[PDB]
Amino acid sequence: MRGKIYDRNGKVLAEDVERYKLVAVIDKKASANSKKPRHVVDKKETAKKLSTVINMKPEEIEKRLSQKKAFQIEFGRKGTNLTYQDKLKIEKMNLPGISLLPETERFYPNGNFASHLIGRAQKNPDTGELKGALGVEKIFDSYLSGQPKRGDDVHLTIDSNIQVFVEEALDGMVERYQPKDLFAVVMDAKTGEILAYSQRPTFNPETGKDFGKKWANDLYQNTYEPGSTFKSYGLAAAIQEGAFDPDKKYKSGHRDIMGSRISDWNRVGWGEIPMSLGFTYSSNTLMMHLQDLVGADKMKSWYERFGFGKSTKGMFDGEAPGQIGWSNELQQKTSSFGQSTTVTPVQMLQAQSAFFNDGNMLKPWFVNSVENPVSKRQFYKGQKQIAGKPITKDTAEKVEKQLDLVVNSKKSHAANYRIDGYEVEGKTGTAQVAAPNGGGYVKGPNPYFVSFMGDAPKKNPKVIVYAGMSLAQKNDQEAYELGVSKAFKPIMENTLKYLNVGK
Ligand SMILES: *C(=O)[C@@H](NC(=O)Cc1ccccc1)[C@@H]1N[C@@H](C(=O)O)C(C)(C)S1
Repeated sequence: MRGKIYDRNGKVLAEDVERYKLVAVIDKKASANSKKPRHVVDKKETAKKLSTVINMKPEEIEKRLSQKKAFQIEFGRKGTNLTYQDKLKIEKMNLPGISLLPETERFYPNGNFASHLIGRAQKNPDTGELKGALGVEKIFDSYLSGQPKRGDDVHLTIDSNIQVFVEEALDGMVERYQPKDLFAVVMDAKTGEILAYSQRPTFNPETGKDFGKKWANDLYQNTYEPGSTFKSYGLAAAIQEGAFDPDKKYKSGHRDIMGSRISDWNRVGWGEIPMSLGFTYSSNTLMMHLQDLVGADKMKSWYERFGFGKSTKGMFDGEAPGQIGWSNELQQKTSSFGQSTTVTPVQMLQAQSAFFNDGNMLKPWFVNSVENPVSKRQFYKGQKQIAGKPITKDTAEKVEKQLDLVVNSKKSHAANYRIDGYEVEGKTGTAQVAAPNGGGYVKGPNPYFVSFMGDAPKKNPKVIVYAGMSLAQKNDQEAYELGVSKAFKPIMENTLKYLNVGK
């Protein structure tokens, strides 16, 4: 009996269950008595009396009850997975030929729910043996797999209440923007526990609908050009190095890099503005400037020290390292605002954690334990671990003040992320998406990966929410303008209420 998969609070995300399959013996070959038949005689009337319990298709049933030289028949999917009452109901009616075989099915109480984390187990029909095909099911299969030995349970950090907030919000963003890719992740700011994680498009582990359309888990196995969320790590390196003074002025506008003209987003700039306002506006010239002040060799190192270009070493299979793009000054200067370099969303959460743990990066984790439920032996137990301390408490407190302004500055271009009654901070991102098949960047009206790396309450946050949407195929203009504010706001507002945060 395959092990359970539980959430933070012992609520069930996957379990084995006893269901029943319907079998009808149609062929008259059980004729040792016409008075005591063991096959289906009146087809019309046998068909009608189980319509009362099954899908109620008396014609489709009577149709299927008519085949060629087959003793037994099944009724595909609507005649598998039937309750223990559905058995006793059909057994009371004493129909001849009709029996119900027991079947052990894998059952996901919440259906489409953390589907790409939890994964799916598939049944060998010959043995009823279940094998994990993706996610926790696949990773921890040997632990979950079971004279009759009962398999070990896997406990996640996922909180079913928060996971719901995330599932509703991403459901809305698909109706509004129908994007090619989309994800949101809630993490405990102070522990690095994944409290909630979802992505679209995804599958239903229960029904199996859409399974194997996308193998890739967004949090761990998919890489992105992060965009301007990645500026927080460059700003931290610059604050530590001395390059960044919020009140010093810099020449905004553009820079000429290996002959190409990389410019601020409004193209003109704002002339000489303070570096604080530079960041608040998301000036690429500020970041290319700070890179010149600090040094190309010193900045590759600073990115490496924030955990980039190498795997977080988490519990997920085939975790992507990504890569720091640093082969020519065009790659380095574009890396400063999160193009060329590829990240995993989990790398970004590891990095971002440093601003709230006095400079200590938290290794993010979702598996809480693997225990036998009889013996109570923990074969594995996860905990808060430090992944690096790339910056000082001071650097961190100052990166925080900039993230506060990005949202709450009177000249903010990101007030769409404010939440009535809770103070929020973070950094926005709009980024070009590499074309799957070489061909530089995806073309179109606004062919962007919009993203936000927020946290609340500000300075001493309970949670970090990192949502990202890639290539909205509808309201693509509103996508560019609002990014992921329509997912961030509800996810964050409901998660703070549920953790009883004041206001
Ligand atoms: C960071 O990713 C920056 N993005 C770019 O410079 C690329 C870009 C994409 C669309 C339009 C113009 C430029 C800055 N990040 C976003 C943001 O802060 O939301 C901006 C569009 C302001 S530029």
